[PDB]
Amino acid sequence: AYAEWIAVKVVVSKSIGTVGIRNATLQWGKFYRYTNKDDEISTEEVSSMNVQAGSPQWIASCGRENASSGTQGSFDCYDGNTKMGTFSWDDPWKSGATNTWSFTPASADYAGITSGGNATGTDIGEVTLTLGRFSEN
Repeated sequence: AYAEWIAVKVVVSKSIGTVGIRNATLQWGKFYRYTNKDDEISTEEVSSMNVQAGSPQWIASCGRENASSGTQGSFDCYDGNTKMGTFSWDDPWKSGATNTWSFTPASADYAGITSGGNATGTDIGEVTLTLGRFSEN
């Protein structure tokens, strides 16, 4: 249902400048143009986004309308040709089931720190993903 949704705000550090969103996939649900759940967009459109430092953009997904199912999927973040990592989520419809999400970095050269999100209830809601380039201290 539309009650199951996530919207990921992609924040790119000047340590990277531009992040390519690629390889988006869904096991359940659809992508949409935040904030209008009726405005469905293709996986290819999501997988063509370039996010610039200073101007965050949103990747949003919800369950299919009136269905007893939610949204589950992922997308990859790239710094040019170099994979930074993968953001994944699982927002089930079933009442009482835990909602989950994570960024998994490809290496210690990049980090994706998340803030926000509901582990319980219908929707994950808005989550911020802050991406940067890092070196060991």
